[PDB]
Amino acid sequence: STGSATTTPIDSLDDAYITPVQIGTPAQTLNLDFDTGSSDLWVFSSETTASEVDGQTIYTPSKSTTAKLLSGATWSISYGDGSSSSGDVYTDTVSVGGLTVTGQAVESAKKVSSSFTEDSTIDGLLGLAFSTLNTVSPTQQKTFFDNAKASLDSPVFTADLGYHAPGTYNFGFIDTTAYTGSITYTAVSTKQGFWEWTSTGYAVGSGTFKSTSIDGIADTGTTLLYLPATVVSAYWAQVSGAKSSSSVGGYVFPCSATLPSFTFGVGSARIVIPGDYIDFGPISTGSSSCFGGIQSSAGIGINIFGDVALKAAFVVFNGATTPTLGFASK
Repeated sequence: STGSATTTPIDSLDDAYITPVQIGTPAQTLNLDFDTGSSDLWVFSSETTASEVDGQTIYTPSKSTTAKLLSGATWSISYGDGSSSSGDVYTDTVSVGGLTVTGQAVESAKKVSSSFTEDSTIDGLLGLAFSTLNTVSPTQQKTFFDNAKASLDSPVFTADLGYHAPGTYNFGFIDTTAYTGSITYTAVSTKQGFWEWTSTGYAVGSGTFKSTSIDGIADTGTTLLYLPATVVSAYWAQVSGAKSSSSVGGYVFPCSATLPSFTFGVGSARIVIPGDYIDFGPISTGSSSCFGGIQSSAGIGINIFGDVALKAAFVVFNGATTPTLGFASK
């Protein structure tokens, strides 16, 4: 089997991407944030505290003839941005772009934190990291990809995120028309539960490439590119007037600037992030100070190749017995 679904930016900045997902019988379609940095499929639901729902589409298990309560199971998760959610668990039929999993754990939110409530466009998350990170207790549950893998034509999914435009998640096949050149594969460590790999270095604009190992995670659920402070300083030093602002929370730059590109290494290959991809707009409405798309990881504990980086590439998440990551230009 295979599946193929379009993923769409939630706003004009590409702050996140939503993909339609069918849950239950008859289908209930919710728009989920596919997140290669986490491993829970959770949804706004009929059980969510009513004051914490503000425009989202909800899953109502009592209207699904295939929903079954997973007795005793609870979940609770906290994300790197400080947000969180928790609740109970059902199993139900879940389909993404024509690909169907029966018995998928659907984690129903009873509580969500304010940033979820405040984002009316995201109905939940669909985690695509390794199942060792799943938070269901006392019986840990598998991700959608893990459940589908054995049935797929090939044990892979691909992320093809657009810049200010829709893109595609495919399951079970590699669309050879979706990229240019060849795909360069690189080793993955699953020891922290992430799609963790080592970039071979970077360049700023037309500058020379610096060969240096950068361990980080491929995370579709993070908006920006978070890298070591030395790398980020070298980038923003090429932008007149750019500075790190403690009051804003990162590097800002004059909105009148033209930003240089940023290149990262994948083995001997190179992925080029155009300068425009690094512009996240005014810090507040009407301001002439703009927020940068490359930020320091110094306070996280891990480097994060988020959407800014991933949307410059066609990315293969290879779930073979020994997982690997593939990157191609497009």
